Amino acid sequence: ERPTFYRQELNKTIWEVPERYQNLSPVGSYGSVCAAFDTKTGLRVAVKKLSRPFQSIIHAKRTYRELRLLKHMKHENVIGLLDVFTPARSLEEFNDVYLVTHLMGADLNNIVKCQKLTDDHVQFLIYQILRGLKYIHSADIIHRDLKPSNLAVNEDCELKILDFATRWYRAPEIMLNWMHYNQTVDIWSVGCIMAELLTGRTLFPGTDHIDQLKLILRLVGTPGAELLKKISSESARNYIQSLTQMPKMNFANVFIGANPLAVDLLEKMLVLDSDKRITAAQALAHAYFAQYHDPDDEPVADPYDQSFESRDLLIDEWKSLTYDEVISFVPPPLD
Ligand SMILES: Nc1ccc2c(NC3CC3)nc(-c3ccccc3)nc2c1
Ligand SMILES: O=C(Nc1ccccc1)c1cccnc1
Repeated sequence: ERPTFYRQELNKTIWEVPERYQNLSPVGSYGSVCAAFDTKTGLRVAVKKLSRPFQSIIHAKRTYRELRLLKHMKHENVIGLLDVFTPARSLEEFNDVYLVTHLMGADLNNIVKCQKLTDDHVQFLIYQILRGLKYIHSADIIHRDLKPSNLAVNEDCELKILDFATRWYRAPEIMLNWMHYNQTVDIWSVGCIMAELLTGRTLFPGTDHIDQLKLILRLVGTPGAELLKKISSESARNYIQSLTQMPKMNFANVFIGANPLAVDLLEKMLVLDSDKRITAAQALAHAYFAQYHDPDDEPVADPYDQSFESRDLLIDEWKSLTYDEVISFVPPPLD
């Protein structure tokens, strides 16, 4: 039996949500999100209505992707799905997708864009990012877009990773347009984020992709022989070979007065060579997180089937696949 939907118009768009969700109140804008009271759980929630979810092949697949990813995430430091619904009674009329998650208090952009943080605070927030990242990465998922505005924190300092300049946090292999980057592109982002929390300033505020690399190389130094031998694009190789050789900065001179353990972790995160960059699992056991690290409570994820990413299908097939996933959704445990 379907719940009772009620209809209302919120600013620019119509919303049709079960009666269970009350006091919809826009929080901003892929789609738009409202804060709501959820009568069944007693919780404040975020309800996102996807805009034009099935309007092109790209939208339809993206819609499918978002639903698949959210349904999979079950970890304290990663956003999870409370609910997913459509007002449609059948596939034929299936046109709208709404997703429901915990309402989070603020993003990390806010916490930093107002005050500097304590070292104890950065410890706990970086710890939590790494713990969520271990989990995400263990599923062979790469976030790819980690930045302060994608990290939600509530008043208790509890942190969750979500997906809602990017270039400022982006690993240099991606800047250089490498096709074969790994999971540690996210570690690079975590490094830029941590640096920003410790100093109150964007570590690498590039105006564009070239400026961005210039700023990066200025701290980390131009690639040595060992890394240059791994660069398969000639114009890329010859770009970095054509710049003036920059030496590696000592990070203790750069992050002066910061906890030396934090400086050390940063040294291990902000490595040009992605093969030598610390992983999330490794970083968790770094001395800097001594007061939080518990090797028996840093879980990995169930295997995640992303074989769909390589499929080329019709809009109606992505739509049908999305509908299946709506239908089979099992709400998480209440306790
Ligand atoms: N094992 C690795 C480690 C780092 C790499 C990297 N990093 C860029 C210097 C920052 N870039 C590239 C690459 C190859 C072809 C075209 C564009 C980029 N490959 C890398 C392979
Ligand atoms: O974007 C948010 N939640 C959300 C994320 C993905 C799907 C549905 C909802 C959000 C917004 C503001 C506070 N907390 C979560």
